[PDB]
Amino acid sequence: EIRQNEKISYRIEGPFFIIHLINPDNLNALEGEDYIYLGELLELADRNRDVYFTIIQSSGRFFSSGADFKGIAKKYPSETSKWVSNFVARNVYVTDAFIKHSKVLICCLNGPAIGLSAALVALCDIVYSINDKVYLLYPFANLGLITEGGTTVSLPLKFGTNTTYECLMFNKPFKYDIMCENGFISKNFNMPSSNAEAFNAKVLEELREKVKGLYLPSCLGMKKLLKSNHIDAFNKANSVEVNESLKYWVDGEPLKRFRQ
Amino acid sequence: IRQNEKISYRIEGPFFIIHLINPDNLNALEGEDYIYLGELLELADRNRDVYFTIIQSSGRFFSSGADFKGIAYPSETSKWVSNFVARNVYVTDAFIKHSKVLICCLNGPAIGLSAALVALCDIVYSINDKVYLLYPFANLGLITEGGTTVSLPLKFGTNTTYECLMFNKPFKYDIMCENGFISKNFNMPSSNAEAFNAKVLEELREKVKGLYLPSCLGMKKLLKSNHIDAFNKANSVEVNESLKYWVDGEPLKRFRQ
Amino acid sequence: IRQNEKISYRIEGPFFIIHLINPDNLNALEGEDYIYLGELLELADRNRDVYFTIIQSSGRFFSSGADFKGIAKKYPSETSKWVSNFVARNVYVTDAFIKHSKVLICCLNGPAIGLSAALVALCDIVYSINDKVYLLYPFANLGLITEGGTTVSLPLKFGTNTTYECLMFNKPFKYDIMCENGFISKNFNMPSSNAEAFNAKVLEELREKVKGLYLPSCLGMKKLLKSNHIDAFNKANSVEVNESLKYWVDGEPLKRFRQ
Amino acid sequence: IRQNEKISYRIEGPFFIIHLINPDNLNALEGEDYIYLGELLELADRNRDVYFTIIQSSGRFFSSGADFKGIAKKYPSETSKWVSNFVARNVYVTDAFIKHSKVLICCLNGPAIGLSAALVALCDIVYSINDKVYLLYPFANLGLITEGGTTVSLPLKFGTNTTYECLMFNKPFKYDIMCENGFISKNFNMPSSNAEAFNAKVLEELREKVKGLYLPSCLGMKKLLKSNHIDAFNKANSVEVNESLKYWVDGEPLKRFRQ
Amino acid sequence: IRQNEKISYRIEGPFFIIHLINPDNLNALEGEDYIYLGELLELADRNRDVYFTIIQSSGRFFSSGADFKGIAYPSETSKWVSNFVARNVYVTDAFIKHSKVLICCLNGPAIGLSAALVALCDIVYSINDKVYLLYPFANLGLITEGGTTVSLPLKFGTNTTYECLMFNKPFKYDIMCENGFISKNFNMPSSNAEAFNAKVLEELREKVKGLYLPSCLGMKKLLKSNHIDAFNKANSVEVNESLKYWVDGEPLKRFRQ
Amino acid sequence: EIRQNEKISYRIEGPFFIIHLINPDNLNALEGEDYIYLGELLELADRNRDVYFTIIQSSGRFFSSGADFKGIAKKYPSETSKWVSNFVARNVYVTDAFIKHSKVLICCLNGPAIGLSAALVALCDIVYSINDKVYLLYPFANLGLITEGGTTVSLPLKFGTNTTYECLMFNKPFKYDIMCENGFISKNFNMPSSNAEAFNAKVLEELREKVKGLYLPSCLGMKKLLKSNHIDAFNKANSVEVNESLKYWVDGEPLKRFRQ
Repeated sequence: EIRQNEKISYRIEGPFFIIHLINPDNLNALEGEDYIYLGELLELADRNRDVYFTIIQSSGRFFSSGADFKGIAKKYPSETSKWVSNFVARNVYVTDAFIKHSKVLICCLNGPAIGLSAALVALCDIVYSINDKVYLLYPFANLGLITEGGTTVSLPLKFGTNTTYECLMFNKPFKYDIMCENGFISKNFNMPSSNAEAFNAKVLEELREKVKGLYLPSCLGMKKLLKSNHIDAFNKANSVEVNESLKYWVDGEPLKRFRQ
Repeated sequence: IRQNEKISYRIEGPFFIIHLINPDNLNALEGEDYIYLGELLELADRNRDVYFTIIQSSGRFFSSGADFKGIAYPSETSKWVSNFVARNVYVTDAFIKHSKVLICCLNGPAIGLSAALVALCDIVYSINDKVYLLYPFANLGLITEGGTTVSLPLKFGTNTTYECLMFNKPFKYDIMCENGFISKNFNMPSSNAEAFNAKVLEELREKVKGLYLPSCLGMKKLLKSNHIDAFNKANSVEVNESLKYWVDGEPLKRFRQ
Repeated sequence: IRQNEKISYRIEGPFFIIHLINPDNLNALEGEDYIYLGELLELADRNRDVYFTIIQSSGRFFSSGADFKGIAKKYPSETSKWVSNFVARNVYVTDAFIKHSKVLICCLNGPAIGLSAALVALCDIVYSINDKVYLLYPFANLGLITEGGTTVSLPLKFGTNTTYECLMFNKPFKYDIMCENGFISKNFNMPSSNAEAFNAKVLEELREKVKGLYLPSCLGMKKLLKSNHIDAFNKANSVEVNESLKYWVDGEPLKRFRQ
Repeated sequence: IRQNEKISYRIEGPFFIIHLINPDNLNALEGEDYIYLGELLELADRNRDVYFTIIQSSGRFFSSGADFKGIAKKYPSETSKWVSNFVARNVYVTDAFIKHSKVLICCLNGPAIGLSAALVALCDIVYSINDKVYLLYPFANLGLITEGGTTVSLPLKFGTNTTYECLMFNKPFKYDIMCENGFISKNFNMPSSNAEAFNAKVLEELREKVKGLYLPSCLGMKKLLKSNHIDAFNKANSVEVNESLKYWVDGEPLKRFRQ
Repeated sequence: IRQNEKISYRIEGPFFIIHLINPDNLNALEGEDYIYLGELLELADRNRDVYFTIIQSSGRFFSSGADFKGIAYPSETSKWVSNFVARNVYVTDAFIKHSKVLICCLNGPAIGLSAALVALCDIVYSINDKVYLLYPFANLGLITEGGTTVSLPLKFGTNTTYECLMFNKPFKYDIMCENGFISKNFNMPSSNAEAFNAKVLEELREKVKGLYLPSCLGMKKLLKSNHIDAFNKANSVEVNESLKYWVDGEPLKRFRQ
Repeated sequence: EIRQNEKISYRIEGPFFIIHLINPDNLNALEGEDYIYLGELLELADRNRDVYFTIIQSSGRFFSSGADFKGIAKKYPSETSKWVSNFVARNVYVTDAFIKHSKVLICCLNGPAIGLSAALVALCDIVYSINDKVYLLYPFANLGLITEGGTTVSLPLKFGTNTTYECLMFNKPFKYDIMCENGFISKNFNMPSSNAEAFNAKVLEELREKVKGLYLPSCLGMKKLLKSNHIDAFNKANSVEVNESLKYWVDGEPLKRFRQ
């Protein structure tokens, strides 16, 4: 059991724990407490012995525009204490929830993902794309921030070092063609951007077919070994990322910038 | 040094050539054939005249993997330690540590542990674009073997590996090419593996001309150090974590049909 | 810093631009030129106004690698000689690239070979003048082994199997292999008769691209990115340089370097 | 920086001295006091005249650890509450110690417990007032797990087997165990009725010891020394803080923290 | 779950107690007894009521190590893969990964692989100051086993380990104490291991009172991560590198006398 | 075969390759080319299949006072190039020779060792002491230098972190009692400091006894595995140590200091 969140729902169908970002009018921008909620959902899926796959789906034309900076603009003895509680807290927690998750984590990329939300996409085990207009953007250089959500590790791992530097240093998207050239996307469904619902249903339909005859505990057993390849690097990066970001918040540059 | 009717070998100058020669059973290998492969690699590795170890096969498959017939002691655990754990840790280690340049001539699909050994090779040449690697662990009620925990993400990427391993889908030729797994496709007919094998060796004889072969080995020694610890770690964990699967009985139940 | 006739530098805003300016000799570099490169990187790294270190070259080659004439040219042993002439300089220049905190951009106006190609592979971003560029690491044909962190950089940036094919058989990492691995961030598709025009267009484009950005974020992100492989590079540097010694002392490279 | 009534600081030459000044409460620290400590370390770290960061305390205890009253005291879930109150502050203060570039010296005027004892174990050098000092990590009796990098620091500085005996059974790392592991560089053998005299004698002795030394060498050496375990500490920090959450959310610690 | 006349076990509250009960042969263990030990640890590890796994022995020795009698297949390599490699990778892994707090009651000397298992325990209590650990690998024509590559430098220091291992010298009680290997010496007579074993359990029952036992396991989970990769790497390398020693024949030649 | 060096001799007796520092009048201070010679001797011992132990012995009352700074005080386009050739070169080479050596490396500590020479002592597998007056001093803080010869790794490994900081930061010796409390010394022979010859002979005498009945290839096989524990850390530290020392040499502080 868990509280309700009006921007994120979940349901369980057979071996699938399905998380749904359901705030398309605001491009599924997420506040700090929504990221914590996501982490709590993962931890709930992780403790459910009937669950073998955790599927993250979204709504409308964006997967997620990233952190809601209306919530950032909105009691603390210092700026450091403020950002330790408001930024360090939620980033380190949600990122860890994704890094350690034992169930097969699948992202249905119905549209672009930005920032911390795009970082979480990059931590999923498998990504399916609605169409060739999807992209990931990590706009840290334009926001006055640094890598978040384990992207220090995930982006070189999944897109290559040089590509990662070009994208991160100059605030350029990891476009669909770059995703495909790195095998980031396992299947493109080539559906119109206006029907994330049909896309989400189609992915689930195919997953139900693909799991037939499989010994699902083998999936988890394999994931347990595969995770060990980079678990340490991800855990190292998580604490360093959140702590090194603090000087950027406390300097004030990100507030000054994402005001406009 | 002992004889094996399913696997031969010969030495031609700096090449130690291993040949899987049981095409009628798609070069399926029993436990003791995997051990023999390990012994052959270890033999090639002690030979100071050998710089390249080339694994070639026969017929339409490179190898269909572990022989299900050979699959079918005071406990179940003891039995599987002797039968599975022993053979897998040994052969996998022989490949991981091999100091000579290890080349696979992929004359057809490779499955399971055999496909794992293909992924541990340094260089892979394909006969044609119909080759594939399949790691059917999820379908067999098993987990990663032969260092695939490390080798598959390394050589195919993490996401691609999950899609293939979680859903028992092949690493097809196109995915091999997109990841540079294959260094040359020879585009030869599958009806003649022998001609493919001869052509690869002909090409290799030409490519080695004028090179300082000790440099090849010196370079490999350093290159190997990139992932040696990860492979060694993966080897002991893979073999020990598979035990619960064998003991549970699920693979045997599935292996019959 | 001293002047070097073969390598210039200048600062344009946040950019520290190194320019190999010996096109007549395909920008082949002697030991002291590599040290000089290391010294420039270290100077760039201490300049708080610099955020990007851009390495550019001249003519039809980026660099043909180590100058063979310099190798042919007061030591009590062969070991002592090569510790001084090879080990010293490789370990220093490689370290300078590995640790550099500024964003390192290579403008590849043509082929790079050997240690120079190793340095290209240690850069963070690479732009190509056209599709005739390649990298060649001819260690097997020279009687040497991996240099300049290629032990780590080549598998990292080109894949393990591709790296073996190329290194074991002295084959180039051609443009298509570079593109298939995302090694080149942009190909400018300009004539190789005007490296200078290429060099200027890269800088024009970079001036455009940095606009609006918080440049300290670039360095903050690089600081974290560097931590992925820093240990592997440092360990590789030490081992490459020392393990190469037996090749030099045996004499095979010198026997080959004049054929 | 803001003033804190429980923690002062000052700079004497190359020394940045932090002083816990709440002896009446055995220098128990609330969440915001740990953050404040982190902030002081970070300030010390940015001061180019500082080479040593000296942490001193007052009275008969170094610190009794986290203030229980503060723990007993606007969140949509228990998880959100503890991410904010525990995870945030532990991950921040631990990181501040782990990364600190200045030589970190603890003047142990008495026992340290819990997170405070974890911070003592992250210091580079520890001096004891007398042989009655101990460190206690009471996590097993509080329903918690390792904090403040003790996952790494305790096996590193006390040995694996000793660490298990102490952590598993809630037993102190006593003075004799500290001495047997070289944890204490000097015991001053002074009365515990005058932490202040102890604190002053340490600083007197340090003024003596730094004379003649090239202080940038100290930091250069620490930079390299830190690289031995930096990855392990950073990875431990992340995991300790997140894995502790289930203990807080289950409620066992709160059930125990008022008995 | 099967019975073993040389090793019993019982569960008392949160303690899973293993008892070596063949004091007449100094608790020498054959290959299948090492496997049984592994199975017992794995059994204790699945038991949610168990927080501590306590290994106790009998008589004057904890264990004299591998049974030389049990020491005395298409090749030598295959034989030693099945007989040595299999058992060693398995038992060593069972100790390395064990999630419960692992306590050894050292009632006397431990030798060889048994001494290696003592070094993998989390906490060690000694009966008296005459206990020692001996790793006689150099004398037997073998190399490190049971993760001692890692455990001995970790727990005794690097230099001390070289002196002992290179020259076949015991890790005596004084060296154990100087390195904090022993958490308590009970100073009881060697003529009564049973009374020592009972006293340790009595003390442990008292020490656990009022503790949150899940914290013990949570802490161990994190602590284990410090060296888990090194131990796993060491396990596969140790077993595979010993093979050449067994195959050469030197250990057998020496084991007879 | 190898050139002669008037300050360092060697001989082979059975399985022992014995290196002898034989310049007691100058406390076995070593110049750059002498450190290279030491490295070459190790590499020679390493290629000799009859050799299983490499024993380093010295002469007089000091094992070695460290680097000869008459040779440092005594053609290059820059200060950097000078020190790359004169310092970086020899340190990286000799340190590597010790780190990778496959034979059991035993140091007979006949007296104090200082600086790079003391670093090499700390890289040996086994150390025997003549008496309780031996010490190791790493005077880098007083010389204006940093850790050398893998001491970044070896000193925390063999003496503990905290002890190492106290000694290195304040230029204090690792005295005999500290060595013993860390099991650094395997045996103290308790002989007068005036007879390093009798000490050196006694160690060899005991080693000849101790090796009897051993399968010597087992010693090397075990060392091969044991080395793998820290080999990467040592190799990482070697390149970083030599490169980070450069700024100290080029700044000039060490020349200014060890002038006096």
